[PDB]
Amino acid sequence: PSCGVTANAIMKLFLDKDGFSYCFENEQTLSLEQLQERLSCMPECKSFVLRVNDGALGHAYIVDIPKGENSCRPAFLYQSDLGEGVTRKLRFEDWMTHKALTPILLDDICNYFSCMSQNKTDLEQIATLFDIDGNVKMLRKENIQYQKHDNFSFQLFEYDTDNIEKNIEIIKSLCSGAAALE
Amino acid sequence: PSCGVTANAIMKLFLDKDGFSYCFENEQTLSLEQLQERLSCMPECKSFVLRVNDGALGHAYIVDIPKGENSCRPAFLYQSDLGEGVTRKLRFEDWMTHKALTPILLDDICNYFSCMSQNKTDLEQIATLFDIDGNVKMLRKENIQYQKHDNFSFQLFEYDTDNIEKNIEIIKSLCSGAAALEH
Repeated sequence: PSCGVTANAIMKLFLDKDGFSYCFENEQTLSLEQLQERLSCMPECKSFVLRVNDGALGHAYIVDIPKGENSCRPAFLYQSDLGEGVTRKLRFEDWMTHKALTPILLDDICNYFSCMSQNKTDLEQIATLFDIDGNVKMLRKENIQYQKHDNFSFQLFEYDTDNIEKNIEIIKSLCSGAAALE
Repeated sequence: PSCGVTANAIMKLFLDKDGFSYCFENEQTLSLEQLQERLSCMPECKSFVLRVNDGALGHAYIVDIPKGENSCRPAFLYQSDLGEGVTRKLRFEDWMTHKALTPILLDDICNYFSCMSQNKTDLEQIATLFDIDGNVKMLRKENIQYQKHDNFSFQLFEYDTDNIEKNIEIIKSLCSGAAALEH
């Protein structure tokens, strides 16, 4: 599956419940400026999931912001990659059994959004966040797609830890049977 | 999960795509009479998934109708069951790795709908369709909840085989990384 497909499916795991089904194309989007305003007012006692549509990098991914303190607020990054953009091909299983397990600082990925929105990023910043080995040599600057405005689009939702737990239980219960299905 | 949660998740696997997300509570529903009309004119060149809310049996489940001719048209039945009612406890994994991979006749499950809607319980019929072993002794006829009308509610959708394939790949991928999604 593509990075966008993986991202959409993760959103559904966090958000789907009786009476609401997440559908990427139908949900409300935020600009970077609007996002920055929401993140500045985020309470410590709520958890959020952020879907990132990264048009420069060529890639969609998820930032999970658990409940936490606003000083050095942690986050987790979830992604897969077909390897057609700046970053290399990356299987979800591989990302999620290695680098995804270590928290990052929300400020660091937000600094990336700010820099890349102005074409002011650098490969070391990109590799540190997105490459499984932090290896700058695996990036292809020649595959960047910068456009003066609107490089990024975002979707930001509050989530409940009970709901992602339940949805993961559901998909686990289907996995073996589904594979058999044709 | 409950039978209904399993059913709804299976509908999402068949149907979800860019610009469409299945949501059980908001979908259109068919009566049995409506479904019987639709089946009479169902295109042979298309595949369909049918979500069944079976009030009398007290159970929900999926009937997969692939492309095929309307004479003895094949179908597949997918289900789980917590075992509180007529039929016994059944894990989706167990059903799907045993009885589910053998096709059934669409006409046989349709005959069942017709019989149950008229309160003509046939325990052998129910075991043959729904029990992993086909064992009538495992059923509890006492737990049938026949009502005078509106026993059944259905949802019927066309599906594309490319989409179910893509969604199964996604679910297997997600399961492989699931430990990292919770903190």
